[PDB]
Amino acid sequence: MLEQPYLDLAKKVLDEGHFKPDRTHTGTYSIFGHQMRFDLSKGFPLLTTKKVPFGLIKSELLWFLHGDTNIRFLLQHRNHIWDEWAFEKWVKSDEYHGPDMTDFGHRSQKDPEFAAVYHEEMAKFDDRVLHDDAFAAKYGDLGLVYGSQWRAWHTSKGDTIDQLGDVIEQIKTHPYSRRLIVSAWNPEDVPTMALPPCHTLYQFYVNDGKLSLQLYQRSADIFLGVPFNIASYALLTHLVAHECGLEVGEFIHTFGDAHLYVNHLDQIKEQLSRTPRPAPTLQLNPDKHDIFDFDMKDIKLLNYDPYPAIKA
Amino acid sequence: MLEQPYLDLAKKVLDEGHFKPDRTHTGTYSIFGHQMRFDLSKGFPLLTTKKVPFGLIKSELLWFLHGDTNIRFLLQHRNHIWDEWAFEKWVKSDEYHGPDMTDFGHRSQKDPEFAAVYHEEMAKFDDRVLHDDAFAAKYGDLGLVYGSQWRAWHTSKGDTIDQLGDVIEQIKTHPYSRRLIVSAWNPEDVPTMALPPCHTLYQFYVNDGKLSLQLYQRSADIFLGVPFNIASYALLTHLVAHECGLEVGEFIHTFGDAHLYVNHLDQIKEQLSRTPRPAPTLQLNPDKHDIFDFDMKDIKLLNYDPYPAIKA
Ligand SMILES: Cc1cccc2c1C(=O)N(c1ccc(C(=N)N)cc1)C2=O
Ligand SMILES: Cc1cccc2c1C(=O)N(c1ccc(C(=N)N)cc1)C2=O
Ligand SMILES: O=c1ccn([C@H]2C[C@H](O)[C@@H](COP(=O)(O)O)O2)c(=O)[nH]1
Ligand SMILES: O=c1ccn([C@H]2C[C@H](O)[C@@H](COP(=O)(O)O)O2)c(=O)[nH]1
Repeated sequence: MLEQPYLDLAKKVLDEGHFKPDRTHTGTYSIFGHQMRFDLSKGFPLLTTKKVPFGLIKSELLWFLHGDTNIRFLLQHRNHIWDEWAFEKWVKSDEYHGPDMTDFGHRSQKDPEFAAVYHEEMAKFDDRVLHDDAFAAKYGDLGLVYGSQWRAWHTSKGDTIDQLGDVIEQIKTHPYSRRLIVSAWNPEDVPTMALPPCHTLYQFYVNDGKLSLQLYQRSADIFLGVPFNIASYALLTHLVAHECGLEVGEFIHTFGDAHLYVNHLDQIKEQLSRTPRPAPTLQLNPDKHDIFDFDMKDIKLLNYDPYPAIKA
Repeated sequence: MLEQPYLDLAKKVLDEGHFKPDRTHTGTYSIFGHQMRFDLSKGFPLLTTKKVPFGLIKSELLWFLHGDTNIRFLLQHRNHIWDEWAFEKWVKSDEYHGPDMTDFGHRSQKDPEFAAVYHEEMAKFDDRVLHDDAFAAKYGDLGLVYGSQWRAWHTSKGDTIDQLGDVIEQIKTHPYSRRLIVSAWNPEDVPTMALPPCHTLYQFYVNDGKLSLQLYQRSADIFLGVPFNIASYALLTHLVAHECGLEVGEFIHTFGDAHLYVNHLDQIKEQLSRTPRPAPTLQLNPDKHDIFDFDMKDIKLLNYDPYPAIKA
């Protein structure tokens, strides 16, 4: 079925993965250079073998598509998936007068006492980002995240460049261009920045009135990250095609390193006993074609029939 | 055999390629997202089914590895493969007082009279680049080519960054890094530059004391370009491993578009009747480990047994 390459990736890393000691107190099993392919005409590749929250994917992608890098927009859509790096910055500042949150991630699972403390300081941060404009400006803005790299790339000469916007124009006038490329990898930023982008680069291609995209992803958390990643980029492919008036082709997901953490193994093993169901179908607003101006309600997911989420 | 993925790529584009009208007066057949893999422990993947000049690959790569962008170095190694873009610039200048060379490529095959004229103006250019320092400076320098992108990336702040040099240091101290990335794709340059780089990005990976590299190549001329490309990047993988004291792993060549020109079909078809022979073996200077300082004689290719070149 449509999602089978995900399951085959997971099982390959499980049976043939190379073990490597990890930055964060674990190990990983990984393979290098694996590719998955998804024929978008066959359905939307949101995994049926584990519930994946399509709401969060949708609002995060709209966020990128706005060139937005401020978490306030995500909070306004009840999306907390970028909160941590924003919190991670405010906590390391002068203004922060509360309890110490050094290595707050590590201590959250281990001590159920500190967890409820951080739950509350992160509640304080969020509400304040939502209502305090000056605060949103200082701490809500992540600076160098996908929205800036895709839509406002900073040039040596003080200027800024909308790569994806330029590429979409190129798809419409030069569909057979071999240069329909959006990169998120800036050699000037990457030595110091918070996270050198995992979704390093993507490329479009058109044949027979159908739009394909290839993503090159240097590093992938197969269990937690990849299911979101597959969905965002497939969504992005549909959105770009919709705007250019084309049909959908393939999404080709190419990896550098793709890995499982030594502590996530039972979860993925249990997921592999599950049997893919028919894929859902995506529907887009027939009246809107500028995706830089799309809203949540312009995107509908039909007939999604997933197995339970796995909390792991 | 080792080179089989090349032959399978060629045959796939031949039997399943999508036809597209081309910028230059032809068409192409292409596929999107294809990958080849080469296990470098099994031999050096210089094609045996068609002679590929390893001398030119070697000197071009040494050129990149010096951070050099001036053609004089290539000329001094009797390598003419970058001449044309250099010529293409000098011909479009004030100083050029000779016969008109507009669309000199097109007219070279068609008129055997104009061909010998250009053969001589290009002989004039070369010798002058070799001996005239001021001229070499103005016309011999291509500016934004792989040596600059790999070793002298220009930063917004007027500075310059040795990405590959930094990455090699990272391989030695952090071999399990998921960020061993060298990009050649600069969104600021790409709208205006001569050729937006075809070898867009590469990534290293280490397991079990072996070094692998993945190349993402946005666009590939299967017949003429890819055989050189496979060899340069495999060579580069051996050179980096040698410097870091590691063994060689895989070279994984991932494509965006990979294509055949509608006029190169008979050539590739004839090549497909040929049967791969055992691969050659590469030998490197056991006394040199700084590849930024390697010379032609530091690299030896053993037991290369190729079928004839194909002039096509
Ligand atoms: C599943 C998911 C979904 C949306 C956004 C993100 C993720 C995710 O895993 N990261 C993320 C990125 C980087 C790092 C990291 N610095 N090691 C960790 C997590 C995200 O930003
Ligand atoms: C086989 C080969 C070997 C070395 C260097 C080059 C090639 C090649 O094909 N090009 C090259 C690059 C760009 C273009 C182009 N502008 N459409 C044409 C040829 C090179 O620079
Ligand atoms: O979209 C994403 C973003 C991140 N990750 C995971 C992969 C890595 O485990 C981690 C990044 O760590 P480094 O590779 O940068 O070290 O985040 C994903 O799977 N998908
Ligand atoms: O190392 C290289 C460099 C170039 N090409 C070919 C592929 C394309 O036919 C052409 C570049 O043209 P565009 O894709 O930029 O349009 O050069 C290669 O095969 N290998």
